[PDB]
Amino acid sequence: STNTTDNIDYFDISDESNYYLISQLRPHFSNIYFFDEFKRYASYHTEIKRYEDIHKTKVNSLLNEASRAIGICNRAKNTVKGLINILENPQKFKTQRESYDVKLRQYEEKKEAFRGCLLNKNRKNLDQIKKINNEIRDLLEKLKCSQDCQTNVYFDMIKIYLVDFKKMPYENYDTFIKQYKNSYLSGVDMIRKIEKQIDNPVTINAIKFTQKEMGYIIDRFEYHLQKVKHSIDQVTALSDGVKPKQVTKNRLKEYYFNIGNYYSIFKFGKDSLNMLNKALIHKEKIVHNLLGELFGHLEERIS
Ligand SMILES: [K+]
Ligand SMILES: [K+]
Ligand SMILES: [K+]
Ligand SMILES: [K+]
Repeated sequence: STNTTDNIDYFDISDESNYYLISQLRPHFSNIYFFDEFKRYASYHTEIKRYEDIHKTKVNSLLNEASRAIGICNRAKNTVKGLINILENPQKFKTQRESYDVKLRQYEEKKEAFRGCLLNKNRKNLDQIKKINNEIRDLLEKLKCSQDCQTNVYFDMIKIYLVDFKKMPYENYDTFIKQYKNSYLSGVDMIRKIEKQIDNPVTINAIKFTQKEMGYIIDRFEYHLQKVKHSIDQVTALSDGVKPKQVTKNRLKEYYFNIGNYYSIFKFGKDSLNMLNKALIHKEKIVHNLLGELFGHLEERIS
């Protein structure tokens, strides 16, 4: 419907140490994608078969626990959405009595409560990530090799990842966000200019409100776009670099964690970009509609 945010999946939050980024989209942590990748690596190594058990019982548990945790925050999610829907939509704002300043304050408070819930309910889950990571490191010690560990699985995965990465329309996301930022800045500059001449506080405030959310969503989009590009570029550099047939076991652990990290961040970023792209287009529609309404009331050309 008109000028209404229907989905607020774009909010995210990281822990205080900034090691972990929590997304509202499954699997919620990029690390779960890394655990899913290591399932693949593990299948090439007879010695580390126990990972099949760890994945089934610990990784899938953690994913469900994350989903459960996120689900607990649904009432807080709805509360923020209700406030957004009032603030972005003058007609809706006009059906209640509080001042715009008061509703803004409420929104700020509930938004932080909601984001805080996404983190607080996932704290034990974050601890489980570190434990599984360490379990994987310990497990790789079981590899028969010591000084001469084969790198074929590593390089096989890199070849598969290069093909997978080509499926991402990177250039399109880049072109989109550049055009979008240009339009966004123009809209902010427009409001700075016309608000001097136009007396329509609720509509101007609604536009500013939506523009502040757009700035946040753009920031989130650029964060993931950069992460995706880094993964593509770095894994490409590995495929173009030296190709040792054999390395130490500790080195092979680092190899697997390195490409598993790049691949999981890539997948997590792909998920988020798709969602954020939709989010941005829909916010921009609201700004278009409200700017159109602002100008529609003018009886003469504004200079
Ligand atoms: K559960
Ligand atoms: K008023
Ligand atoms: K474990
Ligand atoms: K390669």
